[PDB]
Amino acid sequence: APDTSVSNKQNFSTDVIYQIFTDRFSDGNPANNPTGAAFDGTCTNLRLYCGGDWQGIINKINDGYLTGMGVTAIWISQPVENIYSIINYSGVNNTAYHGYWARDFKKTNPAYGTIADFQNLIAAAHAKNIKVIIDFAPNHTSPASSDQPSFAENGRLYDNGTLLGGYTNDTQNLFHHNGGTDFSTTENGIYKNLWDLADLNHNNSTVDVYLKDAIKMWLDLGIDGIRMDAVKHMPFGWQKSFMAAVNNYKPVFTFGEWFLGVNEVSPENHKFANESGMSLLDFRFAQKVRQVFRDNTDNMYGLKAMLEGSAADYAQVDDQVTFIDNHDMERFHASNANRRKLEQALAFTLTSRGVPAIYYGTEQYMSGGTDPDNRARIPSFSTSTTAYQVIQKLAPLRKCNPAIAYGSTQERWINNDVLIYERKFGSNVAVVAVNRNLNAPASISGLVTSLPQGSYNDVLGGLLNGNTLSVGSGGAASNFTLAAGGTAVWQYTAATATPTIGHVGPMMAKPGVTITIDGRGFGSSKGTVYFGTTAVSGADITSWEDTQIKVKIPAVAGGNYNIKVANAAGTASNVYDNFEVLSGDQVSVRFVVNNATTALGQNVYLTGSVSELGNWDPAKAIGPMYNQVVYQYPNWYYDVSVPAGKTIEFKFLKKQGSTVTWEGGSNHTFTAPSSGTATINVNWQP
Ligand SMILES: OC[C@H]1O[C@H](O[C@H]2[C@H](O)[C@@H](O)[C@@H](O)O[C@@H]2CO)[C@H](O)[C@@H](O)[C@@H]1O
Ligand SMILES: OC[C@H]1O[C@H](O[C@H]2[C@H](O)[C@@H](O)[C@@H](O)O[C@@H]2CO)[C@H](O)[C@@H](O)[C@@H]1O
Ligand SMILES: OC[C@H]1O[C@H](O[C@H]2[C@H](O)[C@@H](O)[C@@H](O)O[C@@H]2CO)[C@H](O)[C@@H](O)[C@@H]1O
Ligand SMILES: [Ca+2]
Ligand SMILES: [Ca+2]
Repeated sequence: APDTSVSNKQNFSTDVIYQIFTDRFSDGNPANNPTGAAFDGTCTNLRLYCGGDWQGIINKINDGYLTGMGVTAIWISQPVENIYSIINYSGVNNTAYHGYWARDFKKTNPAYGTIADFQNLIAAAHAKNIKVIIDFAPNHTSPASSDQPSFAENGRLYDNGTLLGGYTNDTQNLFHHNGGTDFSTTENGIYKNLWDLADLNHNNSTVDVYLKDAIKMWLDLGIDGIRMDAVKHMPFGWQKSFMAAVNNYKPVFTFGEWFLGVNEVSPENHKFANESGMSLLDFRFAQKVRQVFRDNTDNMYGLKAMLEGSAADYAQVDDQVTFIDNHDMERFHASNANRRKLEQALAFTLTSRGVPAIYYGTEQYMSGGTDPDNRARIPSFSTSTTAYQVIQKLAPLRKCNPAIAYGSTQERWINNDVLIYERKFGSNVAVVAVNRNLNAPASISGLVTSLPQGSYNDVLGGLLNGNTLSVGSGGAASNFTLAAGGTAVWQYTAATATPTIGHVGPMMAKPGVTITIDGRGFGSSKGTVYFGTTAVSGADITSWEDTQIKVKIPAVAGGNYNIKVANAAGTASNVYDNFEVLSGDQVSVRFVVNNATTALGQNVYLTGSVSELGNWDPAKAIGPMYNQVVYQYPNWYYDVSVPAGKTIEFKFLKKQGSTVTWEGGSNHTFTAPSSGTATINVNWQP
């Protein structure tokens, strides 16, 4: 199959994701609606169940609403079983309508539907070329009170109907009993509870194994992707070990939520995206898009900088999921605002690098403050709006113009209010002009592009006041006036003669796993795939087409590799980097070193004998380790993903900048568990 096929569970870059709050979309089956006090069929009370379900979704798929828009993937609420208690939060009654209050990850939330409902969901979707994504929220269970066990469901956790345990009398230590986080530090928000939610302890093997098993079911259920909740609140290492579980089994595109505020740029965030095994919701993109197009607290120069920066910061920028709003922010559209802004931001998003996500109702111009005001019921399924039409015209380009899906981004023209950018991939080009100024047109002269000589009609057909463009030789455009609030898309497509890799997934796996290589110009005859200098040909290459190749990772040493491909003629492609070859299956192991005192600005790190531990390369040591919560300085700790059942030699180090100090003595040693977790505790050797 081609890269664009619905069967591509590894690449979403050519897709357009439609984010749905199940409960708030469409009540296809009233029979499964909660009753009594948990229910409000008028959906006036935004904290109760309104009745939205899977059947409703299926109906919307079948009646052309989503397909009509050009949407090719839907992202739905966490489908596992939620607690049934109604929680009164100081007068206000609250239900688990959101799906974030898990009780059993092996069962469905019956308000949404049955396993059978879910299966039909996957079927209808698939039938219409739509991929399915779910929210998965393994950080916690539900709201608990350790000394008020009668509160809610005490954060109880079941394994397919079997009671594993509760928040009160947690002798098994399923949960954390460290208090509530003040979000003050990263360590702090990982090992404490989030508000009153029962924090799962991933270091407890039961918990560990349980979630790894739970996700496999859903995987087996046919899901196309995972959206991880609160990744900034779980252990990094655990999460990676979790990723390996998915990839080593049945890989699917996974992306996590790691909130960024305005003007926030976190290096922790980049590292996680680059090394975890998953990608993230592009908060940096969102925040900036809003500042520029919505709040007007930043200009084009600001957008441009986000674009160039993020391309540098993320090893796989094309894997970040962009959006203009979601369930955690106010709805982009403000009641009294010019709709053009929302239209422009959509256009921008749809034509920019990443995996675009559309918050349900956007195309309907829904307004609404923060939770739960941004979660109202979709008021109508009209395809007549301008936003509906914009998506309709643009979404499909991601499938037909790889410049949009995989191309680089380049600023061609810029001022405070205007932004002209080029997307390029192979023989494909896309040119987008945006004029944020809703009151002033702009004189555009000097625009130079990669488009072939000729005239180009606005892909939006002038819907947002775009115009035609005239490209002379040398790709220089002749002067034109860009309308106030103007938006235009111009493009050029053509066959790519040379093999060009546009994407790879998964990005981390053990040998023997099949990965997917997307792009163009691979030709029809099997060529060769290189992993570093290692050549792979013949049988291990399970499939080869012009746009997609499927190959098994060779049994090479755990490490980071560069991928490249050669066609049957020996022509090589561009390199795709940062691919991680796991040492084998992984386990999450907690390392603890005692009495590792440091000076200010000096941190302890971990290194060792496997690629998972950086192979003795200080520049690749794990850390800095933690020293507040679970263990107190001068005792440091850290949760790490390691090859399972392997005997590993390790050492700790103190780093300051790039200056390193090694632990004295001989290597510490240990053997990783075959499964579940473990805790190694040692003393720093001077
Ligand atoms: O001429 C090529 C030139 O085009 C763009 O420069 C624009 C500039 O952004 C506008 O603000 C205005 O000054 O017109 C210039 C064209 O004369 C590119 O931004 C620039 O890098 C490139 O050299
Ligand atoms: O919270 C982690 C913190 O640990 C390290 O600082 C030590 C410092 O070296 C000691 O002299 C002592 O005063 O306690 C500190 C930990 O609270 C790192 O130096 C620091 O950058 C890091 O954040
Ligand atoms: O370079 C690989 C080498 O790294 C580590 O050796 C350290 C040693 O432990 C330190 O005390 C200090 O002398 O720096 C050496 C770095 O060359 C591992 O201990 C060793 O096994 C490994 O081969
Ligand atoms: Ca229902
Ligand atoms: Ca946590």
